[PDB]
Amino acid sequence: RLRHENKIYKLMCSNCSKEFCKSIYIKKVFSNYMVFDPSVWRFLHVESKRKVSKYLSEDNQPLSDIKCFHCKLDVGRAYKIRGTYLPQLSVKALTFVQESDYSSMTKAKWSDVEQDLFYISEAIEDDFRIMLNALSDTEENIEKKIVLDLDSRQHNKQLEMKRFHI
Amino acid sequence: RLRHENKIYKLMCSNCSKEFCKSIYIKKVFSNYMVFDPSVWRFLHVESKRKVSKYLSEDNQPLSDIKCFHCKLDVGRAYKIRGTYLPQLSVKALTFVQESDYSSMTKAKWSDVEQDLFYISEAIEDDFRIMLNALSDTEENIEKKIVLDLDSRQHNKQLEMKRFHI
RNA sequence: GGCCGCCC
RNA sequence: GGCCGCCC
Ligand SMILES: [Zn+2]
Ligand SMILES: [Zn+2]
Repeated sequence: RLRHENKIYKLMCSNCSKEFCKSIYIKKVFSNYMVFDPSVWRFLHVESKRKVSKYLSEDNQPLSDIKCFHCKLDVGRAYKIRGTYLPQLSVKALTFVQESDYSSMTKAKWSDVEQDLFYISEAIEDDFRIMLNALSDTEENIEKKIVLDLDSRQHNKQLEMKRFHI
Repeated sequence: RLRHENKIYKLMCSNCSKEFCKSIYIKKVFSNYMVFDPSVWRFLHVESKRKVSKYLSEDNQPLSDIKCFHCKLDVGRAYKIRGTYLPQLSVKALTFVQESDYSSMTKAKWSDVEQDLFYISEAIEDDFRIMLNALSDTEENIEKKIVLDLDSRQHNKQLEMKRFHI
């Protein structure tokens, strides 16, 4: 019965307060909450874990580690979904700030964000389209694509070599 | 029916391969797996999150972040249990290495470690005693105690000020 | 922050 | 790596 006003929030690093993106760029992909703002990568450091995920999916590859570019806090993980690299920001690494309300809060779960702060809808085709080529516009961002491509390649090889048993 | 041989393992940083401690120093405290080797702190970087845990316990305080001192990977969290500061290492940040077997493995859960690698028993009084003054022997370690004491102080104040409502 | 269970 | 539930 208690509905929020679905305001716009800034999503900030809870360690150094740098802003990653606005709330309206969060979209879900089957319970995975991802950022579909192509500018977000500028604010993220991408680094290989040098270990393939134990969850081996073709559609939904958990790949490189993502850190705040400023302070290097671990803020989530990059995925490859439907051929597209996407940042998944951890809700516990964020602070949500609303300017007009003069309010700032943390939340323990993304479902708490949806309940208390702002609505989050399912990502659709245009969201994947706008993110597909987001990493080819800055030298820093091109180096990040190299990491992701390498992790994705090893992920695919691990899945192929396990399927060799079957 | 399939029993392991309960060998000694080195617990190493999965990012940089620095050794934190031996397996025989892991002990559990009510499903929390902690390190009771007083030398381990030398290998850990302690940093305030500057945010009190949402789990407010008198007996079991989750406190400062712990990182590998060498490579700064997030490897767990420090707790205060029974008046004692203890490192809790994340099982997913470790690689387990057994020299005589010539073997090295990751595990996804501490219960998998117990099932496949080595037994882990409940911590007892002498374990807390040996850890009580582990942070007063190096300049680096004394600075770590300052962080922990500050986080514990704010934790206690947060719990006291919430209990003010009741 | 942790444990275990289920699911992706 | 994530989701949700329970527990510490
Ligand atoms: Zn930051
Ligand atoms: Zn390390």
